[PDB]
Amino acid sequence: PTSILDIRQGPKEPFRDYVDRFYKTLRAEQASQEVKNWMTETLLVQNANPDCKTILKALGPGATLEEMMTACQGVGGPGHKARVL
Amino acid sequence: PTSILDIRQGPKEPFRDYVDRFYKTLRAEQASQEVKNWMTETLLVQNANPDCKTILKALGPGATLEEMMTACQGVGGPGHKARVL
Amino acid sequence: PTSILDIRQGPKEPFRDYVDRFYKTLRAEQASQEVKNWMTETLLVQNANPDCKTILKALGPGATLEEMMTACQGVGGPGHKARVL
Amino acid sequence: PTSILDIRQGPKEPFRDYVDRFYKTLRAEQASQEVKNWMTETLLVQNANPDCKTILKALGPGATLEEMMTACQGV
Repeated sequence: PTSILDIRQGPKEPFRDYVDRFYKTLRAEQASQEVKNWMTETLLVQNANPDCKTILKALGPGATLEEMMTACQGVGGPGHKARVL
Repeated sequence: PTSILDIRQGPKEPFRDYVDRFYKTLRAEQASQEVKNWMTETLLVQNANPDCKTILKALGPGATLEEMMTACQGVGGPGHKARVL
Repeated sequence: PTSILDIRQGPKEPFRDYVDRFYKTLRAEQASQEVKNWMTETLLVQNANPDCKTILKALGPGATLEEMMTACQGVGGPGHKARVL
Repeated sequence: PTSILDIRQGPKEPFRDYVDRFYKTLRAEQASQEVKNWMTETLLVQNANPDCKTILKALGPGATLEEMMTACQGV
């Protein structure tokens, strides 16, 4: 039985794909709505890989899922590689 | 800055010592009471070491903290620690 | 008193750090050279975290440690640490 | 292809039953006999439940399989 806690973004996994896995598992998770809100607002960010997590934290609290997906969409892409270093 | 999510029982760490570290961080975590309750239900078990995690899950639901402490207490048995300042 | 069998990559532990812990324990393990060879061939992969393990297995046989680190790292990338005392 | 590394004695599992499961997986494990031998000397003890592991460690090196089974047998 796979726990939501076991869903962690892979080292080079696109954020969008991690989000799909996370929400698939979340839909199966036995937890109150309040806990699921904590899972989508906090756990999703905490279990992101170091590349995406840094980006997400800088967005600050209250970012929508859409905003998080926009923010990490470019990770591993040429724009991302080019901007550092 | 340490997240409750990152408090994980070391391979040779006495369960009671891990529980103390877990609750120390939990008290500092900024989450609702309902979320913290879920953390003691689920996250505390998830973050136990392999030797102990299997044992805890086999207890079934609703084990008291001392029953968990007892199930995973090692050289043992029950030990008592002074308060720290 | 850790065994090599106790060395497992944490869910957020950089693979490089895990490899360092693994080889530190390996150098102290009392096993034949053949068994230690097996430990770096198989045990190192088996005790990687689930997301990294899947990636490492998919590499096929004979990957170098460098190849394994690259595979379980993000965009940037290699990190660098001072030698310990 | 379950790994021998994942065969662990349950908290209420009779040691003899765990031994049976261990050796069934071991026969399927692809490793040299010397590695398999290290697995029976070390991994079998490492993956026993905590009380049994404590008992087996106290037995010291070189115990026969039947010594181990007597040591961890239930009542």
